[PDB]
Amino acid sequence: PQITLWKRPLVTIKIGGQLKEALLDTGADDTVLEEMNLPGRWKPKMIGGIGGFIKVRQYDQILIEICGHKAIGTVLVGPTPVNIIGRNLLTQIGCTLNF
Amino acid sequence: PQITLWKRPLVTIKIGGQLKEALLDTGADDTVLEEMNLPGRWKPKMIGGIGGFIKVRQYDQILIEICGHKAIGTVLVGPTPVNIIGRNLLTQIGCTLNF
Ligand SMILES: COC(=O)NC1(C(=O)N[C@@H](Cc2ccccc2)[C@@H](O)C[C@H](Cc2ccccc2)NC(=O)O[C@H]2CO[C@H]3OCC[C@H]32)CCCC1
Repeated sequence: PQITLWKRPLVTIKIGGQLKEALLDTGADDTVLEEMNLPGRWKPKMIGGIGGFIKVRQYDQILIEICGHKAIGTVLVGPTPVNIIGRNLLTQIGCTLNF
Repeated sequence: PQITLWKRPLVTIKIGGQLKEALLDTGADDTVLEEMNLPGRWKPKMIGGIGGFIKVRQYDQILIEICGHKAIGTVLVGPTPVNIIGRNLLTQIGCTLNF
């Protein structure tokens, strides 16, 4: 589909058996989700944004369904205020900016 | 044009007569540029992203050309790590997400 930018581009995602709302963010290198208890191993990471850095847990080869489009990649989990879908997964669903 | 997301969607912008590189950022409500001298009046403001808040100077009704498309809107200037073009200007140049 096509998503205008009058409002935040929030869509429904499915991860780890749960439905969530997430922001399609062309300005995010990585996908960063609000605190959730995913199974398996992880590695610590620090990611920077406007204002500074936050600590997150890096999970690899995680499946996420974004508006029915599946993507498999790295998912970071930590104290983010909004679920963010980043370019690592947006590329996999064929997402483009168009003007 | 159509922009894929395998790389950061960086474009050349012109503001205050000066060229700069900036990030097309669907995850930003607002446009935030690195410290620079802009003509006209400004008001102090604060904006919060990942990591915390930063102090910015808000310039309203500023001419800015983004990848050949002209916009006139609010620009925030402050210690941002990257020049980011947010949805307030992305809507003016007719930008949408598509997948
Ligand atoms: C390298 O990849 C990343 O940096 N990605 C992260 C990231 O911060 N990216 C930035 C762009 C960015 C920032 C700094 C350096 C390079 C690129 C935005 O794309 C996403 C945030 C999300 C957010 C919404 C609400 C509240 C807090 C946070 N938007 C944001 O700060 O916007 C500002 C400006 O407008 C305002 O609206 C929203 C808040 C205001 C870092 C980790 C994950 C995301």
